[PDB]
Amino acid sequence: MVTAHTNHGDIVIKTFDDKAPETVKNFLDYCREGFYNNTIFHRVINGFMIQGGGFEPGMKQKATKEPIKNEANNGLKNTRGTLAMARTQAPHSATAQFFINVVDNDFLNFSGESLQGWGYCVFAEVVDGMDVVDKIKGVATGRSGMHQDVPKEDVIIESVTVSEHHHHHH
Repeated sequence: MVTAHTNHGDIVIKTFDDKAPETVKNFLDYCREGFYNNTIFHRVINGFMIQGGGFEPGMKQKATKEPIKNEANNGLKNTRGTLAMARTQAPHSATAQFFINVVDNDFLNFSGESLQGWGYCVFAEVVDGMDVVDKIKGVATGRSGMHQDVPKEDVIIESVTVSEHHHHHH
């Protein structure tokens, strides 16, 4: 279980270890190293998704490790409350940036291995704190650097904690 502790409250997340094993391992290594600590939701689009995991306040892009394989062909869908990996044009280019779907975004789902078919790999889902996600998705945005849709007031991920203990999210 992973918890993103934001300045607006906690987002509790369950990982799909069996269906996105290398994607989950990559994410939880970033979490454990403190990489998402003092980072922001830098791209917030109401009725679509909220995206973070790459930038400190003031839009300083954090250095990342080498990218991972795209595990999007795993049967998992970009439904409301899922987490998926952000990437650039090449399929195997995801590093640390991720996003929370705030509606079903079927057009993000794998449909094939052409550049245009690959889609975005789902690897986890919010199990508590969708109220916190719905607060974030509605905030005022503007341009910062080359980035569109950056909240005017920083939405800060203060820390992320990982637990492997028994839990009641069944």
